[PDB]
Amino acid sequence: FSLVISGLTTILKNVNNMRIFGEAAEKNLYLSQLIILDTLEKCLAGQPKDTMRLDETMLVKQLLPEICHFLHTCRQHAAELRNSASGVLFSLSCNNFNAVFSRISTRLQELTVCDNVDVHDIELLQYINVDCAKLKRLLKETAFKFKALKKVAQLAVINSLEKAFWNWVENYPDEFTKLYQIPQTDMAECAEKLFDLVDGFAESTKRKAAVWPLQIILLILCPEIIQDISKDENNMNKKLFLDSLRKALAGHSRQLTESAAIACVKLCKASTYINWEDNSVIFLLVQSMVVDLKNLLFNPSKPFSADVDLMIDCLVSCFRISPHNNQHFKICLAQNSPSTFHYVLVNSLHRIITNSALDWWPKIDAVYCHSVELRNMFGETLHKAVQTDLETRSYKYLLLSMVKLIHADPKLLLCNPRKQGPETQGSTAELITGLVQLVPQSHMPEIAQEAMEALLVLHQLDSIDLWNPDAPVETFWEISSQMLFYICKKLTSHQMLSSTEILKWLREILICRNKFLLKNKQADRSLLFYGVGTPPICRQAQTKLEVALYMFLWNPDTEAVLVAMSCFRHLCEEADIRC
Repeated sequence: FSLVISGLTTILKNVNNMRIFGEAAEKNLYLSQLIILDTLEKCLAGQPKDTMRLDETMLVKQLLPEICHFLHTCRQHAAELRNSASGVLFSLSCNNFNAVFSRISTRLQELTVCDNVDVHDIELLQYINVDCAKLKRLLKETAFKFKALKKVAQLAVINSLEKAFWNWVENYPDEFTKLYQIPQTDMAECAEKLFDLVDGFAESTKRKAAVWPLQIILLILCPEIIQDISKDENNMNKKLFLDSLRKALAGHSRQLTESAAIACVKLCKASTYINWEDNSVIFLLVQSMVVDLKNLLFNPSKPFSADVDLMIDCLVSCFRISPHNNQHFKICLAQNSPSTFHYVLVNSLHRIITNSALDWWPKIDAVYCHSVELRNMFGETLHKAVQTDLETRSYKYLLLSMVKLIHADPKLLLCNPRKQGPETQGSTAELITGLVQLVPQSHMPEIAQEAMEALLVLHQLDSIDLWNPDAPVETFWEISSQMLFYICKKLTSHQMLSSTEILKWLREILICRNKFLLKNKQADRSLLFYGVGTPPICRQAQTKLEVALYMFLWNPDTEAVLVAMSCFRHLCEEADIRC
């Protein structure tokens, strides 16, 4: 506990207090500090809250210049260090929240009386873990210090508060619904005071646009007030603010419309976070501007505003609230739709499959109705990089996105019932063949690695069974033989600049093939008639396998010999299993 924290803090301070005059020294320190921060964050997460590390106030004060040794001034390794420090501070807030809040309050009080920048050490609430009572207390402090503060300080507090509320929603997606279930008078009063303070800063279009993202959130924080606005003099400012948005959202300037669209997307995200069963007219309020948002973002002729993130967020929110209303997705599944539309749709589907709370949020289902078209688009892509510059870069990124999608879920594209005869060459087999051809491609290595790991992911027996409902074993063996042919010809061609990784993944593929063969043999002894007795394709595939393996022992590298010997052991294992 305390001793480990002290040692880690001393090590981190020594690392931060360095020189790194040379070139490789900075790169080495970038990894060293990242590893140290990861270890510290893991240690803090493991340490129970019952430790009560209030005695670590000195350690927290040291970490203020140590954990924020690079985020104090806040001027790629910097991004990784920032992420590590954010995680560390989030872990700290679980136990030493009081010291962090005291430091934040002291910094705010000092900066109010105090000109380049002073939000540093005062915007620490940005990465601080939030709680309902903690959020209410911070709102009270903001109410008590907003007026007698600089405009820059007020804007910094607003920016910290918006994503602090986002953090509270994400970490605690139960108190947010609790507020709309059981009202809290203190939170409502704090939200009203914050709204009044924000309405104090409504200088011009820029200031109003900046306030709108917070103003919408604060309005959401008051359910009863929002309900009453539709039907008082005290509510005149909120009705005026909403009206403004509607029009700025009605396209009648550009900056105001963009800010209003961002605020309405945040509204949609909050409504998704809001109770689906208990709409409380929040869903209706969102739907009042969902049509305008659809006409803004999802109009092909109308250019977007940045665009990808907002489009994905809006699509995810629309799917969450209305899974059946898949008209926008259907519009994105159009040839005339831009490649950006396809990229946004792919990202939306991935994040549906990726991390998401198991709330009223719909699952990956109800998206298989468009699986045929989904594979139609990536077939239309046909890997134009191997089959002006901006289009090629967009296509390559879109290829990487679909590969990551397949990583997340194979079942999205595996719905291929047409694979009966010659149509199999335009089916699951075509998908696997196209995925394989990416590996030898030297134009882009990251896509090769991603598609390679995707082939590994689809090669497990669970993904194997989702290929041919009639005779999965025969089609599996045939396609595996085809890809083994291609890989062996590529390897014997001796143009594999990354031959080490290729050999490793080939070992994995062989291991999975032998595991599936053992599973089939235990299921059915007799495969036997498809490569064990043109000659059988499996025999030729094994011949290519052993030829390439014999080539590997001759490779002038060093780690490849071990790979080839492990592959020899696995070939012996599969030969034993087949008998």
